[PDB]
Amino acid sequence: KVFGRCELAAAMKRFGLDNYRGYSLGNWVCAAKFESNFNTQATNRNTDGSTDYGILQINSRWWCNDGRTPGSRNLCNIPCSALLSSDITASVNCAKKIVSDGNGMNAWVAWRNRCKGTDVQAWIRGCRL
Repeated sequence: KVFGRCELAAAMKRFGLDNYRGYSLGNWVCAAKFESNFNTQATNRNTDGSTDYGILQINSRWWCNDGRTPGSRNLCNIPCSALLSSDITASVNCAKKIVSDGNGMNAWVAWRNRCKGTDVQAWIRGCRL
C-alpha cells in the first residue's frame, strides 16, 4: 500500500508518534517519505546481508527476523514480512522501540541526511489532524 501524505500523517498521529520521544509528526512523515516513499512493501538489501523492510525501512540485523540474516537479534520480536503489511501497526510499534534505543531518529540515515534540521512541519501542512 502506498500511503498518501496526510493519510499516513493521521495514521501515525492515531498511533501516538506525534512528539513521541520529542519528535514531532513532521519528522516521522519525512522519514517515511525518504526511506520508502510511503510504500509499505519497500525492501532494500544492505551490503552486510541484512535487509530493510517497510515504510520505515527497519533492518533485519537487529529488529526483525527474516530467516536469512545470520546473527540477527529480532528485538521487536516479529517476522520481517509483518512490516510490509498495509496495516502499519507493527512498523510503528517497532519504530518506537528503535527511536528509544538511545540514538533517537539518527537510526534512520535518510532522516539524518534529509530531514534533520529542515522545516519538517511542511510535511504535515494542509492535513486535517
